[PDB]
Amino acid sequence: SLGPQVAEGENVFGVCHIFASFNDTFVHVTDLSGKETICRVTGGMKVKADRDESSPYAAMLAAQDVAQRCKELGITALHIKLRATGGNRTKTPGPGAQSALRALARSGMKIGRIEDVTPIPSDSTRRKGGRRGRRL
RNA sequence: AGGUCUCGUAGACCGUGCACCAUGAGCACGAAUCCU
Repeated sequence: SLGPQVAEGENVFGVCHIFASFNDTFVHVTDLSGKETICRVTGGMKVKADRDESSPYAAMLAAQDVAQRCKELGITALHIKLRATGGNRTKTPGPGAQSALRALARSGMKIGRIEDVTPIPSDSTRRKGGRRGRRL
């Protein structure tokens, strides 16, 4: 797992798909094409209590672990690909995206272009729930 | 030739629902104008 390239002149790029719902966050790193992956730790991996799996703490620890693994293998520059749960459920990102991005930037890498790739439907099927909604 | 262009720095709109939560015996109440 070594590479005889230059390090001072330029940097090696990858992309990171940050998928964040209201109950779990994902920090997934692939190559530029996206077929081949590098590392993934989810927000339920760090905390052992499944209540706050979408906490900023678990997203911060997962982003720090992903950045440590990427520095171990040799990825320095990274393109952010932000995604919520999408569909017809909601479009607001979950409560770990900003914390994971700040932890990933503070770890000592380089950030390129931030992109929102949440699936926006053009009038898809019926949303889950009744006509009166979830009354609680 | 001068080597920090000028006048003060709300520069908080981080976010979302929120465990279980029922009932109450009736007797005890009367409606008003003017001075020697």
